[PDB]
Amino acid sequence: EDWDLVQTLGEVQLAVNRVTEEAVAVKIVNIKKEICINKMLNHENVVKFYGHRREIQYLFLEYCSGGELFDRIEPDIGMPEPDAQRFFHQLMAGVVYLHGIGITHRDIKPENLLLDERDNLKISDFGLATVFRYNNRERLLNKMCGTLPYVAPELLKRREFHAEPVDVWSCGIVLTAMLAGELPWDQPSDSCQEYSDWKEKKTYLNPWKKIDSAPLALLHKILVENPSARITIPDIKKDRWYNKPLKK
Ligand SMILES: N#Cc1cnc(Nc2cc(NCC3CCNCC3)ncn2)cn1
Ligand SMILES: N#Cc1cnc(Nc2cc(NCC3CCNCC3)ncn2)cn1
Repeated sequence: EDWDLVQTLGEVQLAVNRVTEEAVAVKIVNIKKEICINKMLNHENVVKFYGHRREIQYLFLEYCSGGELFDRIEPDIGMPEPDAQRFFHQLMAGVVYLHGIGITHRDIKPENLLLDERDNLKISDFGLATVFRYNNRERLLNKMCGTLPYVAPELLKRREFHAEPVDVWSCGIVLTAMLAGELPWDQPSDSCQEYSDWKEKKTYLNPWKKIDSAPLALLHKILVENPSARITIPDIKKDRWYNKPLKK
């Protein structure tokens, strides 16, 4: 029952059980909603929730000893393509799970993708998450949420938008970062030159130039401005690169 707070992780601290030496990440601090959503979650690519205690609120979450995805990405380089595909497969498994229970994360980015001791990816931090489907009825979102370089263009231009294509978009930005070690634009607006260049298909420029034609073809289907025309996850699962055997 007793835990030693060993060190700050980033507040979030590492706790180690006095008896078992099992480790847990303790988050100290909307929060009521974060707990409610966490209580719903159980999937191998989602950070585990062990429970909470009110004292200051404590959330007891999975300690992922492999660190954050951010740290497997070499600036301006990315990571080996087979590694990126594996992480991407795991990301999709996690997102499919969340969307299946009607939850959208709304802030997918490498800082929120942690790695366990076997480098299995875990989606982390449900502080911005919300319900988008309940009793089989979808509700459109309208709140501004996320992180600009990862946010889908419809959030900036539309009053309401579907939740699922927004998470799909951010996963595409994550994939870009894994494959090129750089983010494509400050934000997806017409005022953003890099974004305009993408819309005009200038893929001879960075970061696209660094990306092989197969994963780039997938990115062409994900980073589509019209969310209604944007590829869905069941179709990502049928993508050629997605299903390409890769070996380091
Ligand atoms: N600090 C602190 C703290 C952490 N977990 C608490 N409750 C738990 C903890 C827990 N941990 C079990 C796993 C077992 C495998 N290794 C990581 C921990 N399972 C269920 N409830 C209570 N207080
Ligand atoms: N919300 C939330 C959350 C934060 N850290 C968790 N576990 C960690 C966290 C960690 N480093 C601190 C994180 C690193 C990513 N940005 C937020 C703080 N290292 C190992 N395991 C689990 N859930």
